[PDB]
Amino acid sequence: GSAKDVKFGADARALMLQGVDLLADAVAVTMGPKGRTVIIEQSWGSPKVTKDGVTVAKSIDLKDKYKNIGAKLVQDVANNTNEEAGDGTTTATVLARSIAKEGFEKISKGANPVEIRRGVMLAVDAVIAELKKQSKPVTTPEEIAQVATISANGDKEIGNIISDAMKKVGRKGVITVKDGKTLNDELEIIEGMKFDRGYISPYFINTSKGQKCEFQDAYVLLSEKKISSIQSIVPALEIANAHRKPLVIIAEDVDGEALSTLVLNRLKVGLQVVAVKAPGFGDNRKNQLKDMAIATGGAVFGEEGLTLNLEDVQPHDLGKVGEVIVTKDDAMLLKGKGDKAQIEKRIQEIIEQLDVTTSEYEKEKLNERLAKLSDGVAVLKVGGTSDVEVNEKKDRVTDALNATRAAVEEGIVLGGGCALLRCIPALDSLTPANEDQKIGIEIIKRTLKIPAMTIAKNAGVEGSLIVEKIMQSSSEVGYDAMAGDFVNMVEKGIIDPTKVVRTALLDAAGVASLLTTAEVVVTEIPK
Amino acid sequence: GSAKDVKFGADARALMLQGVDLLADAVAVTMGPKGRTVIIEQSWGSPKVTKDGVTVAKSIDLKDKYKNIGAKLVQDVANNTNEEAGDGTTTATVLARSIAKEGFEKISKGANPVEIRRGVMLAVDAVIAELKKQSKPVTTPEEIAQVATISANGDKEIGNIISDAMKKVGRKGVITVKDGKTLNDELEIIEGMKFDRGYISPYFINTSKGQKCEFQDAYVLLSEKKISSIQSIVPALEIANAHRKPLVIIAEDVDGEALSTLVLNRLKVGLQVVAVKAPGFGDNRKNQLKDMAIATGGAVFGEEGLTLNLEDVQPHDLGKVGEVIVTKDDAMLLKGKGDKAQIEKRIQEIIEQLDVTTSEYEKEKLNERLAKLSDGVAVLKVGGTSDVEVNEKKDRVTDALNATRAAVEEGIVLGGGCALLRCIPALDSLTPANEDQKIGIEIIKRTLKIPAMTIAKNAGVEGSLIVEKIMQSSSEVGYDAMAGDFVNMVEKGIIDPTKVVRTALLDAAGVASLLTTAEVVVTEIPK
Amino acid sequence: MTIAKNAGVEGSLIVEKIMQSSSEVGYDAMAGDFVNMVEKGIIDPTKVVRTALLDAAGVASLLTTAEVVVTEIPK
Ligand SMILES: Nc1ncnc2c1ncn2[C@@H]1O[C@H](COP(=O)(O)OP(=O)(O)OP(=O)(O)O)[C@@H](O)[C@H]1O
Ligand SMILES: Nc1ncnc2c1ncn2[C@@H]1O[C@H](COP(=O)(O)OP(=O)(O)OP(=O)(O)O)[C@@H](O)[C@H]1O
Ligand SMILES: [K+]
Ligand SMILES: [K+]
Ligand SMILES: [Mg+2]
Ligand SMILES: [Mg+2]
Repeated sequence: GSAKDVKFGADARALMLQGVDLLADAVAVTMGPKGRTVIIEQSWGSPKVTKDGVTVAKSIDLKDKYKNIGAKLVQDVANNTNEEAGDGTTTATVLARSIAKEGFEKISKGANPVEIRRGVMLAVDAVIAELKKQSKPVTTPEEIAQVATISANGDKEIGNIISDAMKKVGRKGVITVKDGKTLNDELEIIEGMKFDRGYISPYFINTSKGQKCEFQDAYVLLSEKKISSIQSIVPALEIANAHRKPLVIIAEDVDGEALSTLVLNRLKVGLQVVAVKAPGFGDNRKNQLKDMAIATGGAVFGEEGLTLNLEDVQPHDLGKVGEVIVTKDDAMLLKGKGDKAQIEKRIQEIIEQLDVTTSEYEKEKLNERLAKLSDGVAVLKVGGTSDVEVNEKKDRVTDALNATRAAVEEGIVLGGGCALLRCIPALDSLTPANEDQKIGIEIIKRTLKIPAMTIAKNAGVEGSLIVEKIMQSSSEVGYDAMAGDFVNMVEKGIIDPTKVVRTALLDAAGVASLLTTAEVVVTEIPK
Repeated sequence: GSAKDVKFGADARALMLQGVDLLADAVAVTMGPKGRTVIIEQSWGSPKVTKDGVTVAKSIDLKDKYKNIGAKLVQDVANNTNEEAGDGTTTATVLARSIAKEGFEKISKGANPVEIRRGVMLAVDAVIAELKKQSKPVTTPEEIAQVATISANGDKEIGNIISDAMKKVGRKGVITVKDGKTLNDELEIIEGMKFDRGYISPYFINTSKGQKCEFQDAYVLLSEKKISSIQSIVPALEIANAHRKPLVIIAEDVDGEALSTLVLNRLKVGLQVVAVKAPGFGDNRKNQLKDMAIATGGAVFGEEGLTLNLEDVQPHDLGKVGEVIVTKDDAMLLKGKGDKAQIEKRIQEIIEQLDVTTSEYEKEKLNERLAKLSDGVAVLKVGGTSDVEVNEKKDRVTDALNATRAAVEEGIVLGGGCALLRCIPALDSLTPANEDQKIGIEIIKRTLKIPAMTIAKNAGVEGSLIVEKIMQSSSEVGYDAMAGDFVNMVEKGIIDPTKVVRTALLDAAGVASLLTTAEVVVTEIPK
Repeated sequence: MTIAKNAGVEGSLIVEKIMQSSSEVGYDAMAGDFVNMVEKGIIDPTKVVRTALLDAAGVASLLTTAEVVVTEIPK
């Protein structure tokens, strides 16, 4: 209903291209090992310093609405590349700018831009097939460290710590990046089963040094219900006292009367016992209690289906652990004595539940729970001096984690834009259906040299000469922009994940070739 | 109430024609196989790229209120054409602009524009009769694929997938378009009775690979009331246990004591049973449960009228399914053992209820029930790399389904604007009553060349020469604007639904010939 | 580079191939081919080339010594 302004043809296309060019010019200065950073003003507090392409793209919106349409479309390109790959957003931005520019240049009266877009998509399918032919799988941890080093802007300590994390918790294990309070990066490996619920009352401490509850070879009592009565807690304590064995009660809550009994027996006679709340929220509580029961070889009490009561407790429905550590804010069970076969069947149940979930929230819960059963999790604390430096480093650590996961998934290709340069002869063998598809294939052929050219231009050299020498060279040779030398790139560890490259190219090509079919732009009149 | 500006005669008509011309110029760039796209800025997020004429029309409003009146009238033309036919909105827009322009040019002191409008409508009736004479019914699935391909801007894959859907679920079956998460379009055929209610308890899972409940040759217990007591659930379980047969309960809800009994008997002794909530939200829920009762051969318990009781359940009161899958979010019943004549009677009851339906929302529910009872539904998932591409493609897929349904309903004619071109000799034989009616007939006669001329102009050639060559050629010969050649259009599959053509012409003609009768325009003074 | 740029090709690649070529080989920008320039008659007067270089170098290298610019305030 609002009044609109309608622009036609080449003027509207040039305004949208101005928006695309401004955003991609801001993004392109961050590409490669000699890329620079972008400072983005925040409404609150300190500005943000970043080398991340989608972060730069998302922070830019233009007053002119025709320019802002092109800026929003390349924002979509960078966001989609970040969503499905976690890396390569700058490459996708510069590819999208190249395709938009070449498509806008090739529009005349006789051109059919929809068929040009068909030719563009056919060329991208050919390039993706050639990239999959060129890809090789990751086999060594050295390749892992090289991928993580390249994706972290040449930082070898980040690559080494990510490779160590994947050596310790597995290549598909749970790795989590968070803030460090020190100057240096730290890797913490959380083994066993550790959850973020501490002890319930501050009267179960037997070790002064950490103000912590310390037991070894202890019974574990699992409860899906709150333990508030005498009759629901006394027989388990009788079993624990008749065996001279410590007891760890993991329940929904132990409050009031059972808590009073526990603290009275702990303080007066010296009964070894501790009470921890049940981690989780809702069905995750029941799932994690069940998993602790399989891992310790115990049984969950007070449940919906089997309905085991806390009055008839046996010595065989209490789990056994080799060590338990309880602190103020967390607890951890170590060396659970559960049946190993039941642990493997529960793990397979977790994997088959992963295979049918797609909400990306309970998927992370299932990954957490699988990691707790199998090998533990890894936490990378990112060190630094200030919050701005820590955040800038965490962007690259997240990029390197995502790229390493991608390289474990789909393999590796040559870095430095060389993998798209070696796909040009695949395009040279295509037979286009008509002239418009030939135009589209040639657009993609010219666009394939753009990442290597941008990396070389950011290094202060003539990018066209670098790309020409790479093309004239043997297939293993490419430009090391950091060293400024033509090297064997696999031997020097300058490699990229295949999935990142194909994702960036496909995401750029679809949106940019849709944009180049436009003839009329309708905007709202700014009030 | 507010202050008004009043304009008279030719100046007001010129301003209204400026509004009409602006909207039609924006819409007309999208017409034909060489049409281009329009980018519409959205208030939120990404802009919308479209080739749909009514979408372009509805997005344009003008600050000048005199121009905005003409813009809203051609918006009405496009919206009415989309509501009746679902396609041909660009054709309707350009026809309306042509009629408005010719009628505005033919207004003098002695002219009677109301009688000119009467001549216009008489000419349109003659053209519609000639179109119905020229129409031929659709007999082959090849014609289905050709219609869907033409309506989807030459996309042969969309035509093939729509033809496959109409092969599998019928030409009058239920076909729904939704988003795909992949690159490519997918066709999913849902057969039998599948509804979006999963299991009530996770403990019913007996197949871990899909985390789902799988049963073969199972009893079905259907209740219109909630099952919550022991006595309402025990006898059916006793019948299921005595017959050595799985039980599937479909109820309003299963909670409380009955759910506890179900999960206890499932976990302890391994009783084959599963409980599912009933689909629907009222009378539709009762109708769907009744439909499942006829489909499986069972009876609905706890209904309002017959009032069957869950205490006295007979084995013949339970339906029989050959197979059933219950997942987390859906359930599906396969090979029900209901009486075929009862299923037929229910089907005719549903068809006659459709015949007496006047809401178009209950029509969807009745068609869904008919599809679940007879042939199943088809889901077209539209693929793409981004939301803007997916939305642009879904516009064309929806257009192709609407055009294919229209072609099934009322037949086909020559595409490319040639069907209206061949109706000119029908206008050449009319005898007008007076000079004003002769003017109106001649307006329609000039207007009948506009769609072919616009299609040829978008292809970059001289439209008038193309139209003259078509009119001088044989009746089967038209212009392939994609190939740029004069061809046999039926043989080349360039065809249109007759309903779309006549709807576009009638909807354009009524509004534009009403608009050309205006002498005074009253607008509000802009505040 | 400027002659190659005006011909619609990439000037740096052209200059690189000329510098990698034999001393008689240069780029016919009208035909878009690497040719023998004396045989094809693409030749220049020596005086014109040296005059253009000297007259550009003197003024431009004097201009690049400037720290302060004084202009009149526009009325
Ligand atoms: N020493 C190097 N020599 C040549 N190319 C290199 C070198 N180090 C990294 N590269 C290349 O630089 C690219 C990485 O650039 P950068 O990380 O700045 O952008 P991106 O991955 O496209 O985007 P973003 O990280 O912002 O999401 C990859 O193609 C990588 O192979
Ligand atoms: N190859 C072709 N040669 C000639 N005419 C063609 C060809 N393909 C399609 N057409 C014609 O183009 C017209 C379809 O144009 P288009 O779908 O852009 O507009 P529309 O149906 O009027 O409106 P909308 O789809 O926006 O609601 C039909 O008349 C169809 O017969
Ligand atoms: K970057
Ligand atoms: K159209
Ligand atoms: Mg990167
Ligand atoms: Mg159409």
